[PDB]
Amino acid sequence: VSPPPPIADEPLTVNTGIYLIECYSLDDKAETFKVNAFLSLSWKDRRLAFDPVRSGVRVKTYEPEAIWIPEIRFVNVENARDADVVDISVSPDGTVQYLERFSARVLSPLDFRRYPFDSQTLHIYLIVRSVDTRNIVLAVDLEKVGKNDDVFLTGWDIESFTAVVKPANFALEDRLESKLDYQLRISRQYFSYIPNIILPMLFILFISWTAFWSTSYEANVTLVVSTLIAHIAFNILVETNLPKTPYMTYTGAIIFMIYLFYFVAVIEVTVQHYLKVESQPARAASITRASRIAFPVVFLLANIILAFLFF
Amino acid sequence: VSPPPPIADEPLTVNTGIYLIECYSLDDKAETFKVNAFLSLSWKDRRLAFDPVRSGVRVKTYEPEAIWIPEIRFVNVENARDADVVDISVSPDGTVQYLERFSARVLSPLDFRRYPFDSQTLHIYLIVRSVDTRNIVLAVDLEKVGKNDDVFLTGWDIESFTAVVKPANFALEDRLESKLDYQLRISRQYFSYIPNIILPMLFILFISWTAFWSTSYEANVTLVVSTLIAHIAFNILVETNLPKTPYMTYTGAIIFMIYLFYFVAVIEVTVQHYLKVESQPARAASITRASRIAFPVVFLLANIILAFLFF
Amino acid sequence: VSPPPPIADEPLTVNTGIYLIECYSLDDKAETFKVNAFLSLSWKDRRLAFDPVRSGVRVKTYEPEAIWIPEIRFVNVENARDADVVDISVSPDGTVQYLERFSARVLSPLDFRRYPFDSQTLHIYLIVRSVDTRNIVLAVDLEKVGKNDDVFLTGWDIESFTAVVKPANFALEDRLESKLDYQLRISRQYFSYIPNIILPMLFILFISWTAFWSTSYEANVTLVVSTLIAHIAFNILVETNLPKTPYMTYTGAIIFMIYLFYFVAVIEVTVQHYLKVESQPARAASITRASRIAFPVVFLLANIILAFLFF
Amino acid sequence: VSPPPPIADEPLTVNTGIYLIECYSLDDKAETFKVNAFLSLSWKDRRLAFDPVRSGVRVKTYEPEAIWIPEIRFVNVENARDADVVDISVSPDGTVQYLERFSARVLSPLDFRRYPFDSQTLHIYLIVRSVDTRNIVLAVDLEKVGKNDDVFLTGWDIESFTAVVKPANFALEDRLESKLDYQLRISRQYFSYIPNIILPMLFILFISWTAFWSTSYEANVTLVVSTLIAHIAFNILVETNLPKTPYMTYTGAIIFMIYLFYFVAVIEVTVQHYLKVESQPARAASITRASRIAFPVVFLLANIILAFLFF
Amino acid sequence: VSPPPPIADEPLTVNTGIYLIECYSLDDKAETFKVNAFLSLSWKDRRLAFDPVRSGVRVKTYEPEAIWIPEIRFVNVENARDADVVDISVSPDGTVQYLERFSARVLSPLDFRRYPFDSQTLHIYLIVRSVDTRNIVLAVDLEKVGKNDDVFLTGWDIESFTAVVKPANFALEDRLESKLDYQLRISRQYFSYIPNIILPMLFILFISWTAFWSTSYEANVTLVVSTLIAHIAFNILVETNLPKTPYMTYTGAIIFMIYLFYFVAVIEVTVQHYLKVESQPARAASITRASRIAFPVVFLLANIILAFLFF
Ligand SMILES: [Cl-]
Ligand SMILES: [Cl-]
Ligand SMILES: [Cl-]
Ligand SMILES: [Cl-]
Ligand SMILES: [Cl-]
Ligand SMILES: [Cl-]
Ligand SMILES: [Cl-]
Ligand SMILES: [Cl-]
Ligand SMILES: [Cl-]
Ligand SMILES: [Cl-]
Ligand SMILES: [Cl-]
Ligand SMILES: [Cl-]
Ligand code: NA
Ligand code: NA
Ligand code: NA
Ligand code: NA
Ligand code: NA
Ligand code: NA
Repeated sequence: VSPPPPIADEPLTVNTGIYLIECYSLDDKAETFKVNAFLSLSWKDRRLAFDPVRSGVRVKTYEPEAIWIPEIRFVNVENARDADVVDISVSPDGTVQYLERFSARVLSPLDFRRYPFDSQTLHIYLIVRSVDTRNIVLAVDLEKVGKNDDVFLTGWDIESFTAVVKPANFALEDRLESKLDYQLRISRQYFSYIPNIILPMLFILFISWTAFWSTSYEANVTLVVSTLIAHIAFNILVETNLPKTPYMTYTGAIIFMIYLFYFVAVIEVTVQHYLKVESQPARAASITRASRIAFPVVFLLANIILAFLFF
Repeated sequence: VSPPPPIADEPLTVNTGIYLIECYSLDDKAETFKVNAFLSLSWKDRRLAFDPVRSGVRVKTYEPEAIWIPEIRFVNVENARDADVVDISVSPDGTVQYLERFSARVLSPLDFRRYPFDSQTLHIYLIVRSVDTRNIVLAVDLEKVGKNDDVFLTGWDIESFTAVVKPANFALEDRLESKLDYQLRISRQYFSYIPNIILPMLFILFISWTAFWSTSYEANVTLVVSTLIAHIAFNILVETNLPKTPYMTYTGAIIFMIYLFYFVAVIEVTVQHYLKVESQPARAASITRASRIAFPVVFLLANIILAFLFF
Repeated sequence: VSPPPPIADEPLTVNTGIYLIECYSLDDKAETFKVNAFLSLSWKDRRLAFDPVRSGVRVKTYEPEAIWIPEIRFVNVENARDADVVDISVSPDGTVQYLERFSARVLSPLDFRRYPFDSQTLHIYLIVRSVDTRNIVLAVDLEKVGKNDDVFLTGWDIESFTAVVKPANFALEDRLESKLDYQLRISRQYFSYIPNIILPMLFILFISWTAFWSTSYEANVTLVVSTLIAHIAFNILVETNLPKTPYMTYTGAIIFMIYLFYFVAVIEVTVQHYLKVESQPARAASITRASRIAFPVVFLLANIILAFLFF
Repeated sequence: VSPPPPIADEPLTVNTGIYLIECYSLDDKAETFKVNAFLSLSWKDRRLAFDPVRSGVRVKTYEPEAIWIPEIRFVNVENARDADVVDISVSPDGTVQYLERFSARVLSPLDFRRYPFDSQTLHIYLIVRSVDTRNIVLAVDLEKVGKNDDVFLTGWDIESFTAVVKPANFALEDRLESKLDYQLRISRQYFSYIPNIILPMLFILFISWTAFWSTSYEANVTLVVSTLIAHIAFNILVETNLPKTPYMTYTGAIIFMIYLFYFVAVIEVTVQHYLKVESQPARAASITRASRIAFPVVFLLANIILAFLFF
Repeated sequence: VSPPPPIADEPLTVNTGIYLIECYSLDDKAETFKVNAFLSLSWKDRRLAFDPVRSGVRVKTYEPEAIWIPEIRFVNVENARDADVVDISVSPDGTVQYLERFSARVLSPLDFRRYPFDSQTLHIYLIVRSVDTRNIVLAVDLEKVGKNDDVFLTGWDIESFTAVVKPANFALEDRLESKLDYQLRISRQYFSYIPNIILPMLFILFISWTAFWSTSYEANVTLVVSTLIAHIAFNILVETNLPKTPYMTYTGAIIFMIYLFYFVAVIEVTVQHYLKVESQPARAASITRASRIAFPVVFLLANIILAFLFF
């Protein structure tokens, strides 16, 4: 089977549509998400034309192997989509109406800069490579683009699923390629991060600052070192569920900055002890009294600066 | 092969029924489960009708390719079901009795609000898309709905497997779609959580309260900080086997609330030391004596409040 | 191809045999194991009978598609077995001798009550569904049931692989089903648990009891709290390689009971300090001297009670 | 297609050869390794013989379906090999030269007794089951057995890949089976274990022995208990990357023996304190001075004994 | 179908060209990476030549089964590539232009010596085995070798994708094999390692050196031992995301060397205490004052030496 011949010199327009049934496994480390959807294609193949008076049927149904079907592929998939043809219907004029249900792992880079208060635009790129005989161009039938009301992506809010109607027509290996951009806009549900990571991490930091109301070096060492170990645990936990970024993230900056506060607290606790041993507790008392105000103030200002830079 | 023609203008009723053989791999983080079951379908095709006295046989067996079979799909599956046709039998009047054995990974959302004292209603949605020639409607043959007595879902109790007999008939991309809801009711076996997470978590908390019976700041710092670290370990262990929810869970609220008790214990231990150093042990003695009663009382009341809000 | 017709009204007996080649991946958490074996089937089909004198051959080899083969399935498998037909041979009377090599992931519940000193009976259930024309019954050819001498299941001892010769004949979806039980008896190699989990866990417990020969509350707090944290690590390690059981296990009971010993040691250490501070060291000395005998005695008796209840 | 008929009563010799292209994924816990190799088979089929003078051609190429090919299988594979036929060539005498490229996950038991200073002999067992018409025997064509110079098994040194030329001919289910043993000799690259596990583990042990140069019970308790916790971490790390063995391993013995040194150090530290409190520091000084020599000496001797028993 | 016959005795040149669409999953531990690309092949088959005047067409499209296609395989792949033929086009002279889209898991070794400041040269080896009729040689059509501008390998910078134009022609099992080397040059994005592993690791080390400004053995023991435990955590974290190398890596050497600094700090802290107890604080003061300068100086010099040896 060869492609449909042109009436004049026009390219073959293949109208497309993606209808998402399910959205799952959005992997941050992998920068991949899974989709189970309907792919609908429509083109005119005048060779399939029939008279329903003779045929006895107003619409003809064909098996995929029986007729010519345009080779529509996905650009950013891991492996070739698992597809199952739902229906192929030809009307008397030769207008084929193809429908398949597919599942694919999609590659969509994520921007972790504002994590976990980030939003993402996922992409599903449809492509068609033109044949020798005639050029194939993609189109969007907006009536056949959508998503199920029950589509739930765990820990994410699905904002919109739209298509960039104008295809990206370009040359590749001396043949015309027509690309289409299906954009799924999502925003992260940041709720859980607050009682599970943020607040537990701030509590262990404030516990370390209780060493500013203690004269016991032994207990202060314990307070600041133990809480530093708990912060290393939170740092590990956070970085394990995230890919290695060549840029600084919001959570990354905060986690890092907090290490400096622990370092300076160790220095303060050390300075205080050296002075007490040197029989200068009045000077040690001045530094400790200052730290009590300085540490929360500098922490609060630094966080205002960071939130301002990122958001 | 085309669909069976209507006698008048009525839609084609496809009677259905799922019989679960196996239920396994209920992944909480993924909100998926694996099922191995029998799918039974039945419809009338008058073109397949025959006289039993003339044909000598009462039943005719066909290969799937030989006759028309309705395209029944599952809405909430990761990938298309692995199916194997068991039998296709035609009665004299033309009633086809189809049976297949399938295995599928089902996507069904879970409500972790009352975890690990939660119950779930898992869903298996059957769907059929109408053809251009005639509309297809789904039905439930209750005689062919069920589950094996040996069906065991590890760490869960299977209550019931029923079907919502009235299908959800709706339009989708200008064609009628008939949906059916098969509901598997399960309830979590909470036993193991008590000696593995709950009681160890409460013991470490009560160990921290022994600092209210000690005047040694160094030892108190150790008691409260060490037990806090052990609580962080349990918090991590619990949150790793659960998805990030946009709502507060029961275990989530308790775990969080316990961090406040540790924070206040550090404050108390600090307050007591500041007073002893300031040569005010009588006032420190009053606060420590109060804490001894206050901490268990407030803990007990807070838990009553939480259990009331969540149950 | 239809099933063999009966001479009278007798059911068709399909003689079966499983010969295990490999046994691997026994997953405790999943309650599954993988098997690679030979499945041998034998039935009489008189339509396939021949005269060896005229034919010149004492046997006839057929391709699976050429003749009727009974649809034998496994009940407790994740997905349908990966099978490859080794040979199909017909004798002059029409006795077909089928042989295939398969691999399957078998779902089989485990009893962790006596873990890690437990024994298990793994199951492989063979099933056949009767056709409308005639009923099919399963049989066991004991000469064709066995296992390779080199079959090794990592961390387990394979005791026996036998078959329950009498099939479970029952109705399912208005058709007779004949089930067969192949039982693989295995017993866990408990050796490794002793130097890796048991003895380390007892050593850390005995280290906590050295606080009964110390008057230093600070050091005692450290001894009992640190060893408690190491016990939490051993509890987590053990529970991670085991499924959540609705019953108490032997290792589970011991691990749990040990938390009580840590709790009481903290209480003792606290009591001793309160008395020393209250200028009552003679009373503290009495309690500490008692604990030195009480703790090992109660530990030894509790363990005797537990071992008795579980074995 | 039937097997080649015998000239007399001799069995059919199928000459074999495995040429390793890639060796990867040697899983210690699973006792499996993945291979990607060439399988070459050669046998004489007189029915395929021809004249090269009249046929003009020296060799005839056939598709696998066109001629009879012996069913060669692997004994110790997880699932049946992924094979792709490279070439089938027939010489004028009728000698068939088959070549396929395969990939398989091989099950081969490992001996962890001398780990991580262990060597292994991996096995690839080739097998052929005789047909009713004639018996099939395997052979090794040493000219067609080898490995690529670039074959790299991560963290292992590949010593040799040879074949045990004499097949294991035996009866199985009343038919002759001919087995061949392909042995891949490898030895573990132990380098990394020294700076990552061994030396860190010895350093933490020597840190615990600095308590023999301290009179501070509080500090000694900290030294011995903290280092014990770090040893538990290393024990967990090591045992997680190894299967549960019914025998004692070299690393297993050392790790275990080290727990005894920690236990005895706690006892010494406790004994020293009890004496100092009892106003007997001279006796405590004698024991502490003895321990300083005893602990390294007994450690050094115990290790000599262990290395002797294991090597 | 047989290969194209030679005009003289020349080998058949198959021009090749890989165009990368996607690069993902670079696993360091596994030394693998996944690729999704276009494979283009071109060869002259005179049997397929035609006159464009008589035929009425300038290009003839064929199905893969219709004509002879050279068996091109990848050397370093886990399993055989997942391929889908895009187009096969024949010009009047008989020049075939083949195009397929494939996906493969490629096994390419990595050099961790300079990790995480390392660069790698990934390899894709194309191979062809000569047939008995004629020899096949590979070539590179540089016009058809490239990569998409959007090709992103997470945590890596893609420098270039080129091909070694001269094939590696060699004998294998008495047949000519022609190998081609496609080299993908990448360099690691080291940014994230600095705030996540390097700086936290240096901070904990500097915290341990505050024991040189303290006379409290108890607090010093705590400072040096706790920070040592945090270093063990960072060593474990680093080594888990890396394979076991038979050579020393840059990060490996630093991590190891740091253990020596902790060991010597314990020795210093111990020496200081022994002297203070022996009523020699003046000598202890000299050693502690020396350590304050020695430790940072030796650390800085050792690091200069290491960076020099590795870069
Ligand atoms: Cl398509
Ligand atoms: Cl695709
Ligand atoms: Cl169907
Ligand atoms: Cl489906
Ligand atoms: Cl079968
Ligand atoms: Cl099956
Ligand atoms: Cl084969
Ligand atoms: Cl195989
Ligand atoms: Cl190809
Ligand atoms: Cl390939
Ligand atoms: Cl050569
Ligand atoms: Cl050649
Ligand atoms: Na087609
Ligand atoms: Na059909
Ligand atoms: Na059949
Ligand atoms: Na064949
Ligand atoms: Na071909
Ligand atoms: Na301490």
